[PDB]
This record gives sequence, C-alpha cells and structure tokens, in this order.
Amino acid sequence: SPGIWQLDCTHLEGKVILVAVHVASGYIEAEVIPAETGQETAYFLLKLAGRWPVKTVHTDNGSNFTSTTVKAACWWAGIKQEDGIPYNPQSQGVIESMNKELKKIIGQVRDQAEHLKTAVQMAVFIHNHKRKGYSAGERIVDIIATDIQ
Amino acid sequence: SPGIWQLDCTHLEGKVILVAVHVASGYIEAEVIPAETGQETAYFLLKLAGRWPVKTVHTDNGSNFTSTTVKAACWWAGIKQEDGIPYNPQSQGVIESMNKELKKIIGQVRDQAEHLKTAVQMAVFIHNHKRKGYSAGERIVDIIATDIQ
Ligand SMILES: CN(Cc1ccccc1C(=O)NCc1ccccc1)Cc1ccc2c(c1C(=O)O)OC[C@H](CCC(=O)O)O2
Ligand SMILES: CN(Cc1ccccc1C(=O)NCc1ccccc1)Cc1ccc2c(c1C(=O)O)OC[C@H](CCC(=O)O)O2
Ligand SMILES: [Cl-]
Ligand SMILES: [Cl-]
Repeated sequence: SPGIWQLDCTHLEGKVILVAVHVASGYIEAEVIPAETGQETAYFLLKLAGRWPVKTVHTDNGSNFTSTTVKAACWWAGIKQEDGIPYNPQSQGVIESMNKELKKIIGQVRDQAEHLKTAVQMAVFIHNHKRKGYSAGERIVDIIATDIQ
Repeated sequence: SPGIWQLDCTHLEGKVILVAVHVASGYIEAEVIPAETGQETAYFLLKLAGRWPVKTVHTDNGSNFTSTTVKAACWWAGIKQEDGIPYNPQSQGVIESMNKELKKIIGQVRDQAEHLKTAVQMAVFIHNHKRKGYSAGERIVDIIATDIQ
C-alpha cells in the first residue's frame, strides 16, 4: 500500500480541482483545470508519478478509467490503472470529508490570492502540513522510506 | 541539509524550464513557463513547498532573489530565501551537468509528446527514477525520513 493513490475531482468557482490522495497517509497533490478531460488527467498522473513512486491509481470515474490517453499515461509511467469502486464504503466518506476540508481551507485563504489555482496550492500546503501527532507529509515519507528499507 | 533546495532556469524551444533541485539527493521538480517572472517563480515555490518540507531555497538569479512576489511566496510557505552564489565552485558544474542531462533526456522523449511540457515531465520522471544503486527519488525520501526520526 505505500504505492496506492486515489484520484478525486471536485468543483469550485466553475472550475475543476483534480486531486490525487496517497491512501495510506492522506497526503495530497492537486491542480486547477478548466475541465476534467482524459488529457488533463493523463498529464496530472505523469507529473505525480515523476515525483512519487506511484504503483497503483484508483481512477475517480469511469471516463478516466476508459480514457485511452489516461491508459497511455499509466502505461508510460508504469502505473497500474484501477477502478475506484468503494468496495470499502468508508472510502466514499473519507473522500467526501477531504473535499469538504479542502474547500474550507480554500475559503480561509481565498482573499490571499487573485487566482483560484494559488488558493488551491495554499490549501495543499496547509493540508499536507497539518498535524493530526504527525502530518500527512511526514506520514508519506515515513511509509515510503520504510518500504525502501 | 534535508530541507535545502536550489532553483535553476534553463531554456529550450524558446521556452523556459524552471527546475528545483533537492541538493542532498539530486531529486528534481520542473515546469515549463513562457518566461521567468517573479510571479511564475513564486507560484512554483508555493507548489514545491506544499509537496516537500522546503526549509531553504537558493534562488537561481538576482532578479528572483530581489522579487517581492518571490519573497512573499517564501514568507507564505515558511521558506528561507537565500542567494545562489556558488561559494563552492562545484555547485556551478553540478547544475550545468544536470541541465545537459535533462536536455539529453528531453531529446530522447521529444517525439513521444506534442508539447514540450509533457516531454519535461517525462524527463523529470526518468531523472528521478534513474539508479546511479539508489535513485534520486529513493535518496530524497530516505534523507527526509531519517531527519523526521
Ligand atoms: C495526447 N498526446 C499524444 C501524443 C502526441 C504525440 C506523440 C505521442 C503522443 C502519445 O500518445 N504519447 C504517449 C503518452 C505519454 C504520456 C502520457 C500520455 C500519452 C500526449 C499528451 C498527453 C497529455 C498532455 C499532452 C500530451 C502531448 O502530446 O504533449 O500535452 C500537454 C497536455 C496538458 C494538459 C492539457 O492541456 O490537457 O497533456
Ligand atoms: C500576485 N499575487 C498577489 C496577491 C493578489 C491578491 C491578494 C493577495 C496577493 C498576495 O500578495 N498574496 C501573498 C502571496 C502568497 C503566496 C505567494 C505570493 C504572494 C499572488 C499570486 C502570486 C503568484 C501567482 C498568482 C498569484 C495570485 O494572485 O493568485 O496567481 C497564479 C500565478 C500563476 C503563475 C503565473 O501565471 O505567473 O502565480
Ligand atoms: Cl510537507
Ligand atoms: Cl520517484
């Protein structure tokens, strides 16, 4: 499970926030895109996999699962592309809670930037650094390092 | 040194590739931008610092050191902004070598994408996964996890 990630798409201000969540740690990366296309999703996964050791991605919906551009990115980056069916129903609730948390943080910073993308990156920073006591950023590094060793 | 990063700007195809290098590991993040501005640099640092525990950034040039937008990003993200003067002359050679390596990789993948940004992300992936035997991606995680513990 050190290599498992989950995609998540949420909406704000008539734009799309694409999120990848490292399941085991709750660490996230995110970007603002005008719309959630296969090409946007593919590029996002390519970035993610160059930065972290991404073994498996649970796609956020059936369109991204189906997308041959997304499949091409997963092939390129050596990622196992999987569906995102919540066989464990707790997954649904976790993601919904996360989207609510992120939107709350974006609200708290929204006046510190003109553009939504800046606010989203501020929210990523706050989420990943928040101690709950370790932070998600500490947890992901410890989980992966333990795996390497 | 787990928290020390160096900025680096290189050019290709009439575009700018902005790179951050984790000094102790050689791990990199990079993006393609139309031009180096304070705003682009500030946004890049904001992204980097939300993803890794960035303590100190050696700026790539004096304009980015001076830029009040870059200083504002460093303030926001809790980064110590420093100059990039190669007091150790080996620094110069390392960054030059890295730029040549990255451009080499970009050439090797260039026909696998229409857009330069895609090729740059492929190059980031290849660089960070390359075993030198550990990869830069393994070294950065080990270095940071050892720091946390
Ligand atoms: C579609 N294209 C096809 C292609 C075109 C030419 C040669 C090979 C291929 C090919 O299939 N390569 C294999 C491959 C490797 C990795 C990932 C996917 C496929 C690749 C691609 C995907 C997402 C992008 C791209 C590009 C691009 O061509 O550069 O460009 C920027 C864009 C930014 C986000 C947005 O703007 O949506 O995301
Ligand atoms: C310039 N602006 C000033 C500002 C405007 C309104 C309110 C507060 C501030 C303010 O000073 N906040 C403190 C602050 C926090 C964090 C970093 C820097 C400053 C902030 C900013 C920087 C880089 C960006 C932005 C933005 C934006 O406003 O959203 O937008 C996307 C753009 C993308 C890259 C490109 O397009 O160059 O990079
Ligand atoms: Cl972090
Ligand atoms: Cl990696």
